[PDB]
Amino acid sequence: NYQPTPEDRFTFGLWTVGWQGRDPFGDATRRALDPVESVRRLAELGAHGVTFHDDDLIPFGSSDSEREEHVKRFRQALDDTGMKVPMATTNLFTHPVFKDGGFTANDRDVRRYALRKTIRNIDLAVELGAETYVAWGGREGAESGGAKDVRDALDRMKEAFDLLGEYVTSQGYDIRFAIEPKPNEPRGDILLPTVGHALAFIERLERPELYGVNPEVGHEQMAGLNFPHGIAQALWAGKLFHIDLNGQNGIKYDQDLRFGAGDLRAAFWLVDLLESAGYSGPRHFDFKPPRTEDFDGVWASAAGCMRNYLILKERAAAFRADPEVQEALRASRLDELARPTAADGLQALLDDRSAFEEFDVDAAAARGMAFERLDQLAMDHLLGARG
Amino acid sequence: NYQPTPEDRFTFGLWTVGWQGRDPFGDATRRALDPVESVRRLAELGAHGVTFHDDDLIPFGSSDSEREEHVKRFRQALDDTGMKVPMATTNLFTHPVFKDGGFTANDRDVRRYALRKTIRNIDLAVELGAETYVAWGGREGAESGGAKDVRDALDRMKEAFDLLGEYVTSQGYDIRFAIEPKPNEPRGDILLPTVGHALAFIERLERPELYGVNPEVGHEQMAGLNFPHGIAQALWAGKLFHIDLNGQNGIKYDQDLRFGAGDLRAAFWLVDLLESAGYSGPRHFDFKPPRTEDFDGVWASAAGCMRNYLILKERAAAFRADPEVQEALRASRLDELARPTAADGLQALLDDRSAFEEFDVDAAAARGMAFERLDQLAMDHLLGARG
Amino acid sequence: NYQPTPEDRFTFGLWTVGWQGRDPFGDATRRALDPVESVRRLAELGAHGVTFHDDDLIPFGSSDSEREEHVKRFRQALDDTGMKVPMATTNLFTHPVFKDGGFTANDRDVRRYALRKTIRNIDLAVELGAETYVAWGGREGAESGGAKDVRDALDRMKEAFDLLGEYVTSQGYDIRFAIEPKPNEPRGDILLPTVGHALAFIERLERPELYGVNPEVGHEQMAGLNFPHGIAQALWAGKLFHIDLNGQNGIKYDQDLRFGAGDLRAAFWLVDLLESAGYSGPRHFDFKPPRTEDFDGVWASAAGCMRNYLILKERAAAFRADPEVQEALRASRLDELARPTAADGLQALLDDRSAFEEFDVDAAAARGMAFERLDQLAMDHLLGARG
Amino acid sequence: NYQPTPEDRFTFGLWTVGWQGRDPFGDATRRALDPVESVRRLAELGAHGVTFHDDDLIPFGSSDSEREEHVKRFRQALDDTGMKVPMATTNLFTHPVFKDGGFTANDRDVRRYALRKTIRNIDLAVELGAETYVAWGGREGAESGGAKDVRDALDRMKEAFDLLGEYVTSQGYDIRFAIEPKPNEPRGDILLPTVGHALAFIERLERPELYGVNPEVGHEQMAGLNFPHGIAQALWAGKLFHIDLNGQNGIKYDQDLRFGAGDLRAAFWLVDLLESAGYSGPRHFDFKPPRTEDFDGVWASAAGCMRNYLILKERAAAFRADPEVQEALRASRLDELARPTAADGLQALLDDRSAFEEFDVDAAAARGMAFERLDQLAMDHLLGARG
Ligand SMILES: OC[C@H]1O[C@H](O)[C@H](O)[C@@H](O)[C@@H]1O
Ligand SMILES: OC[C@H]1O[C@H](O)[C@H](O)[C@@H](O)[C@@H]1O
Ligand SMILES: OC[C@H]1O[C@H](O)[C@H](O)[C@@H](O)[C@@H]1O
Ligand SMILES: OC[C@H]1O[C@H](O)[C@H](O)[C@@H](O)[C@@H]1O
Ligand SMILES: [Co+2]
Ligand SMILES: [Co+2]
Ligand SMILES: [Co+2]
Ligand SMILES: [Co+2]
Ligand SMILES: [Mg+2]
Ligand SMILES: [Mg+2]
Ligand SMILES: [Mg+2]
Ligand SMILES: [Mg+2]
Repeated sequence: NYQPTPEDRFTFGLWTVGWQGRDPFGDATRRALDPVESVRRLAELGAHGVTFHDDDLIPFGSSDSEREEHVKRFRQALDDTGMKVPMATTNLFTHPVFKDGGFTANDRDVRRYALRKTIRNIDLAVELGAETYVAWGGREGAESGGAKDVRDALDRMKEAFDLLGEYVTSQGYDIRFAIEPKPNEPRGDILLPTVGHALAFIERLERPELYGVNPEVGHEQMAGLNFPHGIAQALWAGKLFHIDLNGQNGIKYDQDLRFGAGDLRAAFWLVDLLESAGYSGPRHFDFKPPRTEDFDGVWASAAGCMRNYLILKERAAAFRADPEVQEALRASRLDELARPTAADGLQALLDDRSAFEEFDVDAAAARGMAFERLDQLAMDHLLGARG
Repeated sequence: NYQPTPEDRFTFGLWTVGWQGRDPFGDATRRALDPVESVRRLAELGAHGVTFHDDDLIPFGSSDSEREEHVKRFRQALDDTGMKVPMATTNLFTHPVFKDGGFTANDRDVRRYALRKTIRNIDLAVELGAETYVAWGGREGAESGGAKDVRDALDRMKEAFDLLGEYVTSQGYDIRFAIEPKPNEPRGDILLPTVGHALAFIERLERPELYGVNPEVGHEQMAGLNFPHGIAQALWAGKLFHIDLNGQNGIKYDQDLRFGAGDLRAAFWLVDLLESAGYSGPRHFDFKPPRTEDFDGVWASAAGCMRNYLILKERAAAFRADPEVQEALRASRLDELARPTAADGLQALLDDRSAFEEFDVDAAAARGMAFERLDQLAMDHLLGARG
Repeated sequence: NYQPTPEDRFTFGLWTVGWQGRDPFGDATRRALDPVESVRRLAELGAHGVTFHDDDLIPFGSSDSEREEHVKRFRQALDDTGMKVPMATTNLFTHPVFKDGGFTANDRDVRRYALRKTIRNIDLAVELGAETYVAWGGREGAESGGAKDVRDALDRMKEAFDLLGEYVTSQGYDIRFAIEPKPNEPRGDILLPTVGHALAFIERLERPELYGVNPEVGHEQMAGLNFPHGIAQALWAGKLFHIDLNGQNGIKYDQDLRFGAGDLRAAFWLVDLLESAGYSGPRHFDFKPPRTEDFDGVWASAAGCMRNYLILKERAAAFRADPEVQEALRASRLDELARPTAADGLQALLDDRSAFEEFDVDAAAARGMAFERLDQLAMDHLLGARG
Repeated sequence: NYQPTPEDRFTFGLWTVGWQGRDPFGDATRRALDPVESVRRLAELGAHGVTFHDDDLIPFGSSDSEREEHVKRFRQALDDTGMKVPMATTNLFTHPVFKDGGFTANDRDVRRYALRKTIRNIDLAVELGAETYVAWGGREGAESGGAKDVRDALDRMKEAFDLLGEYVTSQGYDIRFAIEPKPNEPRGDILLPTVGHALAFIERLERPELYGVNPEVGHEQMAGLNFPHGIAQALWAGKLFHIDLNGQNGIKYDQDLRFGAGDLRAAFWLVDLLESAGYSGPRHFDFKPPRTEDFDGVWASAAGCMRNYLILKERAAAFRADPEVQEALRASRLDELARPTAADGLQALLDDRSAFEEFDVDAAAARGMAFERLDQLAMDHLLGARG
């Protein structure tokens, strides 16, 4: 079973299945993919849609004429398949001009160029139906302490995003921005390194309602953080506009393994959260088929992304629907966590002797939380061993 | 040289020099310190003031009578020395009743107790002259995914902090709150794990102006993050109310080494930022003398904290005052980072052909940033090798 | 199903289920367990045997008289249940005298004491039937660079282990030593931090055949290493004398979660290796029930250790027995890895033009490894989704 | 001051200063360097010598004719400058044929090719005067558990190194091998991931005297290990044949910063060890000038490598020569660490009541180690603040 269909909202970046396998120590192991072929092959696997950087679709430095022919070909393929383009983004990291950043490059003329390059692709993104425009500032940062005044850099970053929002607002576009955090690589430290830092920064923008986050499983895991917890906080703030799904084995370089690889239990708790919170955005895969693979392995790895999501969804639904799990949740007082601590108010709390003067601290301390039995039920459900 | 004086604003927690050296695998190696003796010994070392958890000063479970005698003794010592109490905090982590948290414990009655325990110590803190009240939620979190609904937990955490602000507001107290993040330990994952997550959460509180952060060097380093960058972001947001200074060697358990130990270059860039941003709060040391040490080693380690700050301050001031460093900063275009990207406005940017159509991307890409020469000047200044 | 029986060779340390839950920031949450009660409760869960530190069984500082009464009581419990004692070890880390180490303490008289304390417990271990004597040097190490001359420390460590082997040899005991590595905690860096370092060091001992390793899942994971790979290397060397099973979420403090928690796919590949290599030693659990739990949660967590091993064993056996997996292994050329590279010899290799001069490097480079399809079969088997 | 001269034995890889700055997310920012120009520019900076991969010097796929012209040009440059070639190595990682490894590729014909490619460059290395031949198995490893049988892979790795030693032995070459460990990148996990694992593996080779290690500062730091401790263990074993010097900020991708950047105190303790142990091999820099830099920044970064070594050497010599530091070392009993624990023998130890029965454990436990005062003296010396 576990066959994906378009209703599952699975999307892929052109740059994922199209990764040629060049890494810091090795040349490409696969030939380039025509974006048209990717659209058609992904349609046939059950995907909902594709996403793109400007430079994935239009080779850098293309004339106005060549650009229009690349776009018309791609549009033809989308029209033939019904495939959607829910998200687009800008490549502000590959070309050598961006070696010190785009929006926060020390050189002012690079920052202006970065903004104009971005603005041009927003126009295309909106024409193609994108609802979210992602910004990953992979070159915004430093290898050394004196190279970047971080307060000035944040001024410039706020300036850039404020201008993008003025632009979308002035055009009447119905598109929103999502900032994708990453703690490091390819810069020694990248600005806004986690979901938390990006959420804080959004609250200083002129129009914070236009901006949310695009968290990536493996990126938060490169800081050793709990990805489901961070997604919970982004949901709680109302800012989970988009999400990048993949796998990562711990704190090391950015692996971009297929979703479900890496930390499998984190993947389980992630799917449980997304589904029980009713997240309705794309399930987007930002992953790289390992460079050991040929083109058959590329499509196997892509199918595996969707397969693992669908299996985990099933196990998480079975977990929450199990009356034994519901009983375990009550034994662990998850339901008391949802009750307000003091809806009776501050004065009532202060005058309540049962909350302090007469509180039996030893009796309360003695109560087991019963968390291990609950977690073993979760393990049994994940492994399909409830029998 | 490098003798500290009270004007340097160095402060210490009672629980730092007073750490008896019990760790997860070993019993105490030092006898307990009388808080009065700590105040006097710290005064003689040059400290500005001390800080405390409620339970450092008043043994847990003390009667109203015993509590008043502990406080009067301590007040006597402060009055005799002129030592200040700029910050206080609550112990919501040692007693077994807090094993699932304080403000976000699943059990409602523990959460109510946690709030009443906190409120009582705010009253004492304000009476003693504290300007900042720190909250470190070291038990707020989980070892397993099903144990904590993180959205409900954030509701309860917001509820608790909103009530604390209502309380200080209703009493007319002039005291502000600072949330201290930590990514893990003693819980498997702790809620609000970084400076970023804490900053974001503050923006959802009813009265965000009452709350800032208390970042700790070693805690952000337990997520492998760049501590100066995070402090820069907290300054940029106006939320650096307090700071914990210490050392940490990488991603492992929380070491709480004396300041300057651990990542020495990060300490250098930290001091350079605090001094050039004009941070005027306490330089507070949250550190543990290693349990190898006797009481002479405790006071040597404490003196070393202040000594290393003063040496680094001197090297950072010499760095910024060096005309060769100023020249290097200009060669790296740090001054162009402070110029607005587009103060001419969005329409002018769109109509500027030099920012895109006629932008010579190859010429710009060819410009070296000269960052290594600048960083070697910083190294030479840190090592006192400018000769 | 998945009921453990004594034939499964599951063992537990007295100090695991008996952990009272004192951590660096909190007091005990559970009362102490009588070792007799642990033996009986573990027998009833299906365990094969127990292990112990000297100080778990005999309170430190006991008289010759009290010691004999503690041991006779324990022996009575083993005799009543048929429970075995396959392994024992020394506590050279809790008492303050060991704060700078046991075998590599700077003070010579502590090192002599450490050896005499160890030798006394070897006698007891052998009397009780232990086949392996584990050494975990948790205090051997340093927080600072100048505190320990590491070459001299390794001399002292070799000296200590050489003396232990002379002792067992002179007594004619049939017991072997296993060194348990850990990279850090409670010391800033611990000597012999990984399986690799311990294996190398053994080769410099006078009688290397008496010494192997006791690797712990979570310890190698605290260095971000691949635990199955390290176990493979220890097997390849013939030195896997014992093993500690538990779980760990990444690079942070030592969590000692129940086995199967933490990195679940690593647990799967671990069980697959142990079973396909025919490891016949104890499956020993060195874990801590979280301090959130009461005594019912202690025994639930312990049962969960054995349960997860048995489930993973089943999934790994099904994986290897699947003809589709066998086909996938051949497509990935795992069988060609077992063929010698050049059993024809060096001169034949040098004269073979097909290995260099006429080797079609492009054809070989083009071959996909088909690793993702193989790994998705492994995922399907782990999740019980082969249907 | 701190001017390097050839007597300082500083060496550089052609691939360091010649790094064009292509990273996983960006194209080259610098033009290629002619190896002849590197030799001459490095001679003028004070370098002792250069090192090379085969493919740095001879473009891959060169004819016998083109190869001889590349080598003669390079030889001319060495002869003109007196520059030495103390070490050489093989590129078994860039070409797509090595995507699953060289010596441990699943495909047998790739392994044979890998050996023939290596053997050809040993001949050249010896002709040019190299004393050490380094092997870095950067593609030996896996992204997934089923892809590599690690025991079979270690068989193949031992087979390959045994054949290389037979070859050098049969030719009568006076050259030795050094294995360079790395824990991960570009493979998900690399075989022999640390200095420890490499040392253990050497002891299973047919002729272990021909093999040692080439540890790299940043590589051991990618596992969060203490690099000086690991070097101490390699010295203690007699296996430090070569060393790679650079910098790394923690557990993340391999940064290859200039030496002295990254963990500065670790660099200090490293230089103190190398100099006090009398290491007499090359001080080799395996580093990458950041891709932000132009060619002036390349040579500034290279000079900085040597500069920082010379400054740290001076500070470490001043540290050890300080009578106050000698006094501190005695107070911390570093001199008692060098005394044998029991040169009186096992029977004398067993019969010594002062080592156990009459050992005053409380008196010994009470002794402070005085480590913090010693470490603050080390800090003062590193920072040039002894005044
Ligand atoms: O933002 C779009 C994408 O850009 C790059 O490919 C990044 O590596 C990826 O993290 C991000 O999702
Ligand atoms: O908040 C006050 C202090 O509480 C605890 O001692 C924490 O370990 C420390 O991180 C914090 O600063
Ligand atoms: O060696 C016996 C045991 O000693 C301690 O309890 C260690 O924490 C554990 O790692 C080890 O297995
Ligand atoms: O072995 C020679 C060198 O090969 C590669 O360039 C590696 O990245 C470097 O780590 C190693 O020293
Ligand atoms: Co990624
Ligand atoms: Co801390
Ligand atoms: Co452990
Ligand atoms: Co490197
Ligand atoms: Mg992404
Ligand atoms: Mg703190
Ligand atoms: Mg263990
Ligand atoms: Mg190297």
